[PDB]
Amino acid sequence: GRLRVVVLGSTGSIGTQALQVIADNPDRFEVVGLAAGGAHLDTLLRQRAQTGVTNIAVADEHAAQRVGDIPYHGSDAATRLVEQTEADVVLNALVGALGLRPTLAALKTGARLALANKESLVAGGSLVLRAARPGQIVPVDSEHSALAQCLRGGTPDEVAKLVLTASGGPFRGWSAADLEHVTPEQAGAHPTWSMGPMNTLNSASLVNKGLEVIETHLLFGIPYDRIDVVVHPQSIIHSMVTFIDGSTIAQASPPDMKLPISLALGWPRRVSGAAAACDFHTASSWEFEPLDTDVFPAVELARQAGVAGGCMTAVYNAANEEAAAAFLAGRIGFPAIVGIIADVLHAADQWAVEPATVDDVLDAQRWARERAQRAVSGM
Amino acid sequence: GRLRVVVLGSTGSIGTQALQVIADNPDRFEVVGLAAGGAHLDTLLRQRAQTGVTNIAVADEHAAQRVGDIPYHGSDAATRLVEQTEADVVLNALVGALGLRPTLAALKTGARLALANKESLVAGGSLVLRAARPGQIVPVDSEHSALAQCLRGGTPDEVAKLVLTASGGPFRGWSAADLEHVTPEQAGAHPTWSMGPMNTLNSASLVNKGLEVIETHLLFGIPYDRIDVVVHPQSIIHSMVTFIDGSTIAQASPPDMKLPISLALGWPRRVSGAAAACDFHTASSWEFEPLDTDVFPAVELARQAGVAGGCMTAVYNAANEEAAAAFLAGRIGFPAIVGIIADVLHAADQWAVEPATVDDVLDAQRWARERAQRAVSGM
Repeated sequence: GRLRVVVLGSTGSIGTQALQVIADNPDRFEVVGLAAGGAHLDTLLRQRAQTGVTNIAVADEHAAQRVGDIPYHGSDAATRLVEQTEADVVLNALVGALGLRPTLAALKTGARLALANKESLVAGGSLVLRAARPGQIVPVDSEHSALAQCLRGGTPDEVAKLVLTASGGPFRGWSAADLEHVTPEQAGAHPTWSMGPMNTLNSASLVNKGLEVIETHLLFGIPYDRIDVVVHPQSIIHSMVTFIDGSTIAQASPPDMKLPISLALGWPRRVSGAAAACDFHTASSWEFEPLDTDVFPAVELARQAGVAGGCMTAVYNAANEEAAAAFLAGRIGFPAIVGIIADVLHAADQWAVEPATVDDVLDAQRWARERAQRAVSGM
Repeated sequence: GRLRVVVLGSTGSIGTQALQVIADNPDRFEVVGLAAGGAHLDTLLRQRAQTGVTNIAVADEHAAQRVGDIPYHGSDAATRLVEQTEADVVLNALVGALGLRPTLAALKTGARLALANKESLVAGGSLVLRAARPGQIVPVDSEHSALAQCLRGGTPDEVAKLVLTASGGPFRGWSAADLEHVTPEQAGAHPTWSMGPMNTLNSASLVNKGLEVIETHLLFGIPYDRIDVVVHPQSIIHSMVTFIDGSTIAQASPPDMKLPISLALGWPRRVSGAAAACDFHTASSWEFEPLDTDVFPAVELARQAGVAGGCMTAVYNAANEEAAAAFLAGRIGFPAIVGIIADVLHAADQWAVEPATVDDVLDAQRWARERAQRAVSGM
């Protein structure tokens, strides 16, 4: 029947798309809570008005006064909302380290976690996994959503390889020399999704694919050496699974996040009309090419951090946040993005120990941000 | 555990490939019976020697004496073998009307029917369906095998469309005028599979795709207006399913019938190492284009016979057998192949009644062969 959904990060692109899927399907879903940072308030006010949901969390205190009548405000508003709201699904679409505590709180309640927040897995690692039951986390990322669907093609013992697709970004087929004089607006050219400057940048530097590889390992328990990345410029195939008999099962759709959002909210039940399907009435082609790992080391670096274990993938993510920002702020070169991540990881051998608590993870990320900051300061 | 398999049509390409899969996997499968027509005897003798299976059916009487010590020979040898052999799976890879009685006998025993024989469904229609339990028939055809795998992607009520792929054949993108002066060896040019002159011809005239559309309807209970055909020259994607949310799930592999054979024998359990998987270490492309139904009417004609129901699909198949042979024997033109099928169907309104018995189906096919023969005689 109808599922009660807490929407964390409601004003971002995933949050607003989720609310649209919810509004179109009132028999399947109802919103019971909203959390937002506070950066966008005209949006949050409209969502309050349209849904009638007054059970809202706003992190920013000044934003919280400006909107008025907000029950959860300040530091851990989102966590408190999740702790005190009865729900069937928590959609965690918060950005950054802010998402980890709401994730653990959400898992403690027994609800399904529709996970969009990368930090939860990439930084939380085993902490989050230990907190979750089998099937409790359902991925919202289009690649992981595609994998979950393709995995219906057999039992776990029959999986040979998971194959993630990457667009290649705007610099697909460029030499390392070419990348040396890449500018912020070159990087943020023709984006597949519409989720902001940082996100489009991570697609260009292939760090997004690196983070997804890490999450694939954690979500599906497949070793890093059985997780492939292929470049697929059309971004129509969203991932594939190759099975032990030689069969490959692929998921394909015109890019539209409403599809994986709807599936994550409603899992295992599909949502009629969520997105447009591939249309075969006009000729088209789906192209595949190997990733040039020499020019784009981000994915191999992700594998190195993943295999190292412990707090290393938290270090990889934290270092990218500082390094990628520094590039957008005209302060370092494009190649130096992954360059800095490597330098930080190479210095991070103390963080190869598994974290015991959330504070351990936050300390590692604190360390990595500072170390990356220091590295940026020398350029 | 280990499954007892009766292999009907053991000397043809599907039969010999199935025996190879069986020999490679003695923990999964054992041969308990072999049926062959009698055209190839050196092969049948080698199979007797290697498997030690003396439980053999040979249709041809003269062949049966020549080989020696054959327990089932003559008219309904294959049917008798199936009736009297204890098995878990019957692989029906017989060609033509000869396969229908063994199919019904196989279903009566309770065994899984790994169905390669097109005549069973295309001609048998509702007779065969009424004889089968849910899940009892498992398709061997690479398109139907692909569909069965993709259908794991949701429940039946979530299916929107089934999409079969067709190579387009050697005359893909040719005008109707171009097809008028097509010769037998032009038609049998560069075949995807290796199953004889008739089979390669049916791929060129698109009658093979027409028969597969009919079988798709009967196997999966999807209406003809939700069964699409797309042309896909690489023949790597073997079919797709589009679901109601907009997601498409596709099955892909380098052409090799050992994959679907192995899956049909072992369903639902995959068979490690059956075939090579797609390799993404070298650039490639998968192309899609609409089928030109004006130039290639065979699929639309199949839909017309399928919707008409009763013995009409049996008529479509019987008329093609006579008409396609007549083309290979230098007696009619390429366009006249589907031309004759249309003329026979248009005259076949008495066969729109459902068949009650096997003899009804055989009478319809007898009628259609004669009518097609008469039509050929006037060219």
